[PDB]
Amino acid sequence: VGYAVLGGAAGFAATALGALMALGLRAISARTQDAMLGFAAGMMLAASAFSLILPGLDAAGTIVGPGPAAAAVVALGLGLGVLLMLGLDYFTRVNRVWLFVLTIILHALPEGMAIGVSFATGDLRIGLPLTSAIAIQAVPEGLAVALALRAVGLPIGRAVLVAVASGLMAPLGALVGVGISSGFALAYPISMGLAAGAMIFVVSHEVHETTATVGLMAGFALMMFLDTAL
Repeated sequence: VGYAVLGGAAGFAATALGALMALGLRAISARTQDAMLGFAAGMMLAASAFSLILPGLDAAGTIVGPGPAAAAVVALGLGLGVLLMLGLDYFTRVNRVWLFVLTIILHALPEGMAIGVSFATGDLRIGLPLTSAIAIQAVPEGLAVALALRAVGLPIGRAVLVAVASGLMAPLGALVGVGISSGFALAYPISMGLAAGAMIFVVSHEVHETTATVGLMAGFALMMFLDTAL
């Protein structure tokens, strides 16, 4: 649980840094924003593929067996996660700003949850790549969040403040992750699949298409590297 708390803290720190760069930038081009959001989306997609689905398939493979029951566990967890983020996306001037904040929070939930779930078995080979990747994507997402809050009408100070506070969803999401992943033996792969599907829904809601494609591939590739090296 401690390593997951440190991971969520790294998420909030990265989001805070990216948010603080907006104090100096104030505004950015559409190509830069699309490239950053595509980069983060690719990092999150490949993070769902290689850092959540597959390690959960291995864990359920050692808990249940090599048969299709493990893939059934992970897959059902994934469907439950997609259904969860779908329900959250359905059931939910200054009001528009609040809606933007809510969208940011629901975006940042499955990533903290991904950290906490990934640090359930204590394996650094599972948690470290996903956590580091979530910080690396969290910097441009903090920047884009602050700049987007400034473009809608908030001063750059208020926007950076709301962005830094939006980074607090990663630690809370991590506590939820270790909460749902440490109940029983099957809770770990089910939670891996759940976080994977939740993040796939979020990035599906987050995906000048050429530039965004350059970022998407650029950090899908980055991400495969992080999973291979760590």
